[PDB]
Amino acid sequence: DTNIVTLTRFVMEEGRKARGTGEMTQLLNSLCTAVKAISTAVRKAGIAHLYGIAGSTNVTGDQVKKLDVLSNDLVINVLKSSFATCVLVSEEDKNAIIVEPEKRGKYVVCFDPLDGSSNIDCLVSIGTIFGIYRKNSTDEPSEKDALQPGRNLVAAGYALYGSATMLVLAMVNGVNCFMLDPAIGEFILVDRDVKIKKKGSIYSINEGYAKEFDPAITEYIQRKKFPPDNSAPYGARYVGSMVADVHRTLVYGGIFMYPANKKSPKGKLRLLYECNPMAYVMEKAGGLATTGKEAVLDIVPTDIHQRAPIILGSPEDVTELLEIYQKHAAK
Ligand SMILES: O=P(O)(O)OC[C@H]1O[C@](O)(CO)[C@@H](O)[C@@H]1O
Ligand SMILES: [Mg+2]
Ligand SMILES: [Mg+2]
Ligand SMILES: [Tl+]
Ligand SMILES: [Tl+]
Ligand SMILES: [Tl+]
Ligand SMILES: [Tl+]
Repeated sequence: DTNIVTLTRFVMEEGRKARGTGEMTQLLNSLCTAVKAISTAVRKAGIAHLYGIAGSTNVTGDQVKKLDVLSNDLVINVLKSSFATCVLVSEEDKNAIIVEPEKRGKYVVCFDPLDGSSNIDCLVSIGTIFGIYRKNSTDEPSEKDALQPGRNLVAAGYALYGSATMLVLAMVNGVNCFMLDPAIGEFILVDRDVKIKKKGSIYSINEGYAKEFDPAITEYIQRKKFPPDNSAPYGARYVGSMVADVHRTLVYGGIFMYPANKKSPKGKLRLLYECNPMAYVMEKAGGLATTGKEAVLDIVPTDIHQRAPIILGSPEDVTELLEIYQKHAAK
């Protein structure tokens, strides 16, 4: 009651014995501020007329919504002001953003300011995704500082604007969930050291793409619906917002899939600010995250807006699908 374990307190105490300049706390405190401001706009978006498009398109091809602009501006401004960052990569910006010398700190942040664009207008859960790297280079900060493999992440996670607003944060020792208290505008710890189940009973994929799926995905799905051992078939869930489907995978277990297909060699989701952050969360929770052929966190990106296939969740479910890919593997 009068001893609130806030996100700030947790990350300060975490980074205590480990020493540190304390800019990670600065960064996350700043991010939390933009997340609250996004949550409040979202929760009254119809009244504030924030539905509808902005009138523009993303890089490879994406219709930019009003809340994309708002959330993008908020995240960039708070990150800059935090004095903790030097390079920013956003889904909404064609090029990396370089922070001004005076406000530069040591971190590189890749983010999706608003994830779940197709679900905005129907009031389904949407979110914010981020991954944070330490700049390694010694030269002037540049776009290349963002082109690190996922395994180099120091922290990653997401905000979920669902039935409640939740900040899920993964760092080297594990995953923790903080719920926004709307009364005092603080993220409070509600789930400690989260670990995903070894095996789940939900599969999550858009079967609208059945016609384009590779034979391994096709086989796996058939197996969920017609188990060979007479076990009960898996239930299906696909909210359509990566943050919502991945969060459910984390807390209920199971598998989430956005694979490569006949029209999309690399899938749809973006490696730097969608796939890597979630793969990292999953791995810190004891889960797996693969493209079907390689670990997502091991990919070395060459494009900040690069796409990747992703299959993640409970280790025994992801493994079962890898076995099918392996079985189908060819010259
Ligand atoms: O409509 P589709 O192709 O299933 O795409 C849904 C995916 O697209 C995204 O909106 C990309 O931002 C994800 O949040 C989501 O998982
Ligand atoms: Mg977005
Ligand atoms: Mg997204
Ligand atoms: Tl977008
Ligand atoms: Tl969006
Ligand atoms: Tl995407
Ligand atoms: Tl995207």
